Amino acid sequence: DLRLHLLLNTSVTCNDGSPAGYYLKESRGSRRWLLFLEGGWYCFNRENCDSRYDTMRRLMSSRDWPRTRTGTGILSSQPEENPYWWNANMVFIPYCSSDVWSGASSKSEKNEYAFMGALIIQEVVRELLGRGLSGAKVLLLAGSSAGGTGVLLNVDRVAEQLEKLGYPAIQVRGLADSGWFLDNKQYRHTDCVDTITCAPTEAIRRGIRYWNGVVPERCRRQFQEGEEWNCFFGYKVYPTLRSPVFVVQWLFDEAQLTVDNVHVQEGLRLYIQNLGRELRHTLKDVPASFAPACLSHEIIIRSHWTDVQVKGTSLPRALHCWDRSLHPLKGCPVHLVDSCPWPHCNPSCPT
Ligand SMILES: *[C@@H]1O[C@H](CO)[C@@H](O)[C@H](O)[C@H]1NC(C)=O
Ligand SMILES: O=c1[nH]nc([N+](=O)[O-])c(Cl)c1Cl
Repeated sequence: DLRLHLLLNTSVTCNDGSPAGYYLKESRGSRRWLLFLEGGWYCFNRENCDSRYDTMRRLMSSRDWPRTRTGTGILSSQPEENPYWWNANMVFIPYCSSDVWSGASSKSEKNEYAFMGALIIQEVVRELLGRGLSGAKVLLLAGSSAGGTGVLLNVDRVAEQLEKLGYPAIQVRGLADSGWFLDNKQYRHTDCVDTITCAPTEAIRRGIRYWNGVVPERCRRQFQEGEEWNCFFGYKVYPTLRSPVFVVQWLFDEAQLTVDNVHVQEGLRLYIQNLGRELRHTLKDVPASFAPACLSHEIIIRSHWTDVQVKGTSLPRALHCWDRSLHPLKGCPVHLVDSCPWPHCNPSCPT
């Protein structure tokens, strides 16, 4: 189990002003630290945030969080379940800011909600330094879904924070799972008139304004004012990053298909095949990646994350090979992208 710590700086809050926090399981003697960002979509105006507060309140508030959580998948401390980093110091950071981990805005007389995702990450890192992180050799910032996008948006800022605080020996790296999206044409189209009909580019453009969202500096300087939404798309922000980042992405991610309005005749067959080909293309120059040809919403904190393989290599193995590469390697690959063109053409896909 990982134990809850609410942030000592209570000005760093979830959406409703309750303190943010993190769950921690220390591993004495290990100098590896895994900080995992939870996912769970986002909200981008008062009305859709209000709805989320009614039925997804744990994603907007710490008031009902449990005292402990069980670490699973890459957060498991059992080598049987986590061949990669079972002995690491484990940190699960709940997603309670609804801002893809990008926000820097407090609740105030002008703001019904606080959007502090970027500040939550910084505050967790700061408070962990007093709990052993100061001795770390590697800090892996990992995350799934909106948390995977959050890794891309925040890994270089964590690296900069530690450098400025006087810890240049901690190697900051990113692991972005299921957060690599395409700003593509939908299979069926709707103008952004309400929440359902609004495509992610427009929802994110509105969200950045509502959240006071921040993006990595080099990407911000490329796209400039009004266009920072571009930095939420992996293939555009990744080339701007300095920290090593390993990208895990299903070629047919269920969230991508959902925003594309895909719920099989020739038109849809071609659409799906083109989506997989486009995703594969965006990963061509990503040297550390794992992209199986599966239709899935499954994530790296699931207990059976060890089962899927690309070209005969599992993700825990690929991550271990990545660790070795950061000290090509005979029999220890790090670039694993399926080439077959249809979901479940890989037999190891999740059932
Ligand atoms: C608390 O957090 C806020 C927002 O990030 C920051 O401005 C302030 O300096 C922090 N205070 C302390 C004592 O760390
Ligand atoms: O959490 C998410 N899930 N899906 C998407 N998508 O566009 O497919 C996005 Cl942008 C986010 Cl932030």
